[PDB]
Amino acid sequence: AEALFKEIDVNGDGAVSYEEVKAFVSKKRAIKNEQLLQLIFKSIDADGNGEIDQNEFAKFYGSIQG
Amino acid sequence: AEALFKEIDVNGDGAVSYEEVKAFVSKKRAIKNEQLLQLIFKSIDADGNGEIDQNEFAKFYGSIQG
Amino acid sequence: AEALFKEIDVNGDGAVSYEEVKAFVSKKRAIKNEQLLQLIFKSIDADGNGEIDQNEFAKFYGSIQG
Ligand SMILES: [Ca+2]
Ligand SMILES: [Ca+2]
Ligand SMILES: [Ca+2]
Ligand SMILES: [Ca+2]
Ligand SMILES: [Ca+2]
Ligand SMILES: [Ca+2]
Repeated sequence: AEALFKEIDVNGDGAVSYEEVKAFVSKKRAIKNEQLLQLIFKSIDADGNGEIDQNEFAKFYGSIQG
Repeated sequence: AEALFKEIDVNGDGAVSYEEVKAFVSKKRAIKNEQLLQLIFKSIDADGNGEIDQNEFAKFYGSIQG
Repeated sequence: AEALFKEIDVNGDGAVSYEEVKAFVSKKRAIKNEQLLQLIFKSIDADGNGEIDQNEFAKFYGSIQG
């Protein structure tokens, strides 16, 4: 894997160190968490204005079905 | 959900933003972790004085059965 | 459990407090995470020089089989 090795190899010296594997696994996890939250947000925000009003919020709930 | 929408809507402007959903999911998780730990503590602290002595600690263990 | 109670009982007063149980569960988790990451690192670092070169990295990948 090429851009992947370069992405992990942050100081660009050809070697992936322990710190770098650790910083990588760490940010990979953070990114995955954001994407899921955003996707959940976007799905509740039915009109896409970027905020959830009490109505959008109301549909979503109901022993959650919405 | 009413007090719930108000609880998430922290700056009180009627709209639940992404930051607020994120701060909410975050503190909800923190609270759930505390409650479980405390419940586990309270259960080991057999006399409720608020500290676990070596005896209370001893029963609890035993390839944990106590 | 003896060294274990002493390990958790950080200020050495004979009683394991809530803070101490919480600090303990916390560092236990951190240690377990490190050990797994290191073991995964060590396994990719096929020659043990302490860094993963593109070759060691390449074997490891392949719809990961290596
Ligand atoms: Ca590097
Ligand atoms: Ca909206
Ligand atoms: Ca708001
Ligand atoms: Ca006690
Ligand atoms: Ca103590
Ligand atoms: Ca190596």
